Amino acid sequence: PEALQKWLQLTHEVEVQYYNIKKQNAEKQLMVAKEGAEKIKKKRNTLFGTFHVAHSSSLDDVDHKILTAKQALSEATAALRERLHRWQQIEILTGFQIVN
Amino acid sequence: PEALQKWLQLTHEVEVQYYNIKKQNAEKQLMVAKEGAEKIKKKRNTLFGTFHVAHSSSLDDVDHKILTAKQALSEATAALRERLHRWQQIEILTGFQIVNN
Repeated sequence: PEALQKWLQLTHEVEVQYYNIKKQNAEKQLMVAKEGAEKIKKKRNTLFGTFHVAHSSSLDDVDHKILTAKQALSEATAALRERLHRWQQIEILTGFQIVN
Repeated sequence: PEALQKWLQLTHEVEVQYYNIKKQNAEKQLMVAKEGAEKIKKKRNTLFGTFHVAHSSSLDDVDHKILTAKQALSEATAALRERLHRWQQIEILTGFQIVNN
C-alpha cells in the first residue's frame, strides 16, 4: 500500500501543477483579449473619433475573444471541481491519504 | 475495485490531455518564434541589403525566442518518459489495465 500511495501522490502533484498552468493561461488569455480590445478601441478612435466608437462598441471585439476567454475561465473553475471530487473518491476507495 | 479502476482511467486521460495541450502550446511557441524572426530578416534584407544581413544574422532574433522555445519543447521527451514509467508502475501495483492510446 505504501508504494501505490506514493505513486498516487506524485500523480496528484503532477495534475495540480498542470491545473495551475491551465488556470494561469486562462487568466492570461482574458487579459490578452481585453488588452486586444483596448488596443482596437484605441485604433478605432484614431480612425473614427470617440463618439462613433461609443455607438459601435461591439466592433472593438468582433470575434468576441473576451467572451471566449471568460468561457475559458469558467472551464478552469469546472476543472477544479471535477479534480477535487475525483481524487476524493480515489482517497476513499484506496484508503490512502493522497491529497493533503 | 471496478470503481477505482474507472477513476484511475479517467485520471490518466486527464493527464494525457494536459500533456498534449502543453506540448502543443510549446510547439506553437516555436512556430511563432521562427515566424517572427523570418519576418524581421526579410525586412532587414530590404532595408540594409543582403550583404549586411549576411554579416549580422543574429540580429533577426535578438532575444533568442527561437532557442528559448526549442529548449522548452525539448523537455517534452523527459515529461513523456516520467509519465509512462509512473503509470506503468501504478498498473502493475493495482493489477488494472489503465493506459490508453
